[PDB]
Amino acid sequence: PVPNPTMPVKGAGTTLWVYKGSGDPYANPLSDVDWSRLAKVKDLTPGELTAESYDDSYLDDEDADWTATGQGQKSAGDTSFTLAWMPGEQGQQALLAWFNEGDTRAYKIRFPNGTVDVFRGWVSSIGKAVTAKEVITRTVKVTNVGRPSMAEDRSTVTAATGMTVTPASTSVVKGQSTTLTVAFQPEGVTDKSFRAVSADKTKATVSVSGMTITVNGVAAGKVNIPVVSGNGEFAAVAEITVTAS
Amino acid sequence: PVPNPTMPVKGAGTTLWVYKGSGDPYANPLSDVDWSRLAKVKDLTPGELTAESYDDSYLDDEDADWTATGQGQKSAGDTSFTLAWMPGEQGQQALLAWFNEGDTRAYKIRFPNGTVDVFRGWVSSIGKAVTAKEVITRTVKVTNVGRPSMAEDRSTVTAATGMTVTPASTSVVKGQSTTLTVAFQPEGVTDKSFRAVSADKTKATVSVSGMTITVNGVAAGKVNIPVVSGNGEFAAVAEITVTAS
Amino acid sequence: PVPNPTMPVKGAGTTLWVYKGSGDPYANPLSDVDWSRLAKVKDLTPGELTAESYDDSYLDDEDADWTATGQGQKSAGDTSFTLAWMPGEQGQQALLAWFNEGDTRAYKIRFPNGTVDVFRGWVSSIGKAVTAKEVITRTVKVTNVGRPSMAEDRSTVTAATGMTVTPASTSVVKGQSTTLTVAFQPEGVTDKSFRAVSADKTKATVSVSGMTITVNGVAAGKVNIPVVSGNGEFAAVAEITVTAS
Amino acid sequence: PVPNPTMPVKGAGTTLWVYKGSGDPYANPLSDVDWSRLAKVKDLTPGELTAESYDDSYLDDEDADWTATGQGQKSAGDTSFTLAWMPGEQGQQALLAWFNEGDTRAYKIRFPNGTVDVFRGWVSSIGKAVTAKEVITRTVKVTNVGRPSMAEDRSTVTAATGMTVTPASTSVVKGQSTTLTVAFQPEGVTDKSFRAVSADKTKATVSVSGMTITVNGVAAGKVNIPVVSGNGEFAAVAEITVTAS
Repeated sequence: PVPNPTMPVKGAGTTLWVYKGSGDPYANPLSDVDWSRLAKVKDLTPGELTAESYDDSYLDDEDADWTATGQGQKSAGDTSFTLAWMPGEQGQQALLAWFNEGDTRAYKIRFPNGTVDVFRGWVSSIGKAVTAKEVITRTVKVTNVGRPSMAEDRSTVTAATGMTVTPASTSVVKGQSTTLTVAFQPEGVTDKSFRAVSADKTKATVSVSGMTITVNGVAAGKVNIPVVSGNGEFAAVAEITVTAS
Repeated sequence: PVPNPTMPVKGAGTTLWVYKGSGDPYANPLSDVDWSRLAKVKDLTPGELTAESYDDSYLDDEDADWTATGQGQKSAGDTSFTLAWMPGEQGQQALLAWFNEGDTRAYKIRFPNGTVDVFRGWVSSIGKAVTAKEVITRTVKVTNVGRPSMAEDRSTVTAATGMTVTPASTSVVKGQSTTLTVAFQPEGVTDKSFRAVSADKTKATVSVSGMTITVNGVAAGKVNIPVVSGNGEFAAVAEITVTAS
Repeated sequence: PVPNPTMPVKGAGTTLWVYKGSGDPYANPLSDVDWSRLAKVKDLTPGELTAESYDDSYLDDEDADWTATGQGQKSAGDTSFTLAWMPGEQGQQALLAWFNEGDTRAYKIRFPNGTVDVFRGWVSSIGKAVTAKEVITRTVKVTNVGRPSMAEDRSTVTAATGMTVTPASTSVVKGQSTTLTVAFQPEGVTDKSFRAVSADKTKATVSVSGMTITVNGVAAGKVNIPVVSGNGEFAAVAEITVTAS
Repeated sequence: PVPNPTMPVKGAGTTLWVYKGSGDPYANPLSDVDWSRLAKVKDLTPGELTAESYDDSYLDDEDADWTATGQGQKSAGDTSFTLAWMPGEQGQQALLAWFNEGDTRAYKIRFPNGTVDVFRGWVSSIGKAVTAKEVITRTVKVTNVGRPSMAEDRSTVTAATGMTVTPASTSVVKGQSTTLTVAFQPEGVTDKSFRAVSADKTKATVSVSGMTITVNGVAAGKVNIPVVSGNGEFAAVAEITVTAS
């Protein structure tokens, strides 16, 4: 359905583009103008950002019982991919020219949830595999240089206005489960962490799964189930009257 | 049944949290206040404690038939985990900011038996795996610094049996304050952290000072004031009916 | 982000300048007016300040078992650096003019912590390295004359107004550590030396690491931990009540 | 935590100090009164004691097949250390002033086993190292003059077991003086240096005369008067409640 960057997503629909223009690729990566697509992608391994360790040990330190280090220089890794070998396609000739020239160019990866990842690098490997029963493939590797523009850099924090639990009042029979739904206003809230707790464990118990609250009526009576947001700025109280079987 | 640290337990329900507070993380790891959860964990490999060898041999030793060594410097290793890639959540944005900054921060692992493990470290790797028929995953590695705080350090501690708020029901006149007292059973509870929150801020407001809760009746009516312990295992709900002047 | 001349700094961002003017170079080394930069520095080794030994021995001294000497004439050393070879730049042309004329000129080394070192000298060596797979480099050596202007010469001492330890009161459980932070008022205090001691070592022990104080509650009870500044003009007393497990 | 000089100790925790007082550095090296620490020591190399050769042969000896010699003049060598470059610290400014002046001053090395070595010398070299990925270091070399004071010279000494201040609690009226007595256990302690300091100067002031402490109640209230030994291994806290006239 509608892409949502706050929910888990499957890889199908991921695309790869290379920048051709003379502007800033980092300014607005969401526009496809001056970008060329590399179609027929079979495998994609994005670059891995790593860092080295720096020693922070001194002789006059009280004790060397445990090691102490800090973050050093950072790297953007290497990005690898595979494509259907089509020498007549313009994008593949452009990639070959990129490899031959040796300059640093910008490439972006587009995900089915509406976000993009932008990297800059130079081509370091070109390969090919030939098999009688399979389609000939082209393997490409790009060494990245500098700090990339990850998708999290384009994410906007949104504050909440209120929290609602539905339904507010419900009766549960012993040995049965009831479903409670908690919602945040508006629909664009970034922080949706919350804790559902039971005042009386014997009278009722609560289990949290996603946005659904399950209540078990172990003992009959009236039990209050408070719900408090993770930030703790809002609160919701749900009253359940457990009915004996 | 009841979580028992003296009998074997299975891994389901292991959670991971990162510290956002300014106090001592090691002081009260059992309280969930000032901690943020990294939801949707797929794989988790804790850091391994390892110590180096130190040679303890001399030329004048009479018995050189066998080797003699001793324990040297101790290390905490690296902790790795995998999450579902959700760039729109605050947790992963905070993780990316933590990696970019390069500082050393504290995190904790909560086990299904009621114990916690606390580490201090810095992020050293960020990765991504993309495939057609599986959820895109984010792989994170953290290098630990210093002395960790394992569960065995907190083995002699007294758990709580219940939490009570007194008085339960009270009426407050507009422009006046009411005092509420929260107590833990038994008197030897070590973790007494709690959070008092208001369902309706306009109807009433709450201020926390020590073990006393102050309620101001800004607007007349019936307002529910839930109280949840810092660990979040108990809950107390106090109902106050504000009376107009 | 933190131009602090009182804390350790890595070397990246260090720059080299040569004076081109008629005014006094030592008077205002913080201004870049009338200074020309030498870009693309690859390696830098500053001058080493040394001294000579003068024999203070006499025939009539009773104690001649041990040698006695004194300080003699002092030298400024030699400064050697390497740049990227670009004969078209004006700075490299001025360097060759400086070598050919044989004049004694002033040069500055600017460090990433906001401090500068100014020297005066004459060029003694000009070299080059040619490699097929490496960029051609220019090697320069300057012999310094006279007393230089070190960064410590421009440092201004600032007195303190008060010392605070935070938090003042804390309770520690046996087998756990507590962090204490000591601060000086104002933020520009030059002398931040302090000794923090324990009145009762069995009841508690203290370890000093940087500005953080670690307290171990070996024995339960009330223990006073006095901290005295290195100058001894201020004093801070921290009381910790150790709680048995 | 094992200060035993009869068995081997690792080198972690060695500290460097410089004398500032006008007394005798060799009289009580254990006390840290009038000494300043040089923190952030990356590497240390103490001076080496060496002796020259003196020819004792003659023409009339019946045996001349083998050479015969004797011990000549003695030298204390050169002590070389490396610190982190922090020009804002008062210690490095004082070190630079020491190098510039040419005076011969005393310095101390303290080992983790509880022993001290005292040398007298003058600075002979000042160096610097600049690297992009490494902290800037300051290299110092000192040439020693005269006879040093090794730890083996102080192999006969009485360690202190405890320090007591009597009386612990006292009330002083404004405009009156109170006498406090400090004692060391046992009666044969060799190092009896101590520092008595006031947390609040306005509330009370302290003067040190011999083993008697005089307290003046300038302002009424409760004031803590910590007392710390010169070595700093013991601490005593005396609380005085000043009563208004």
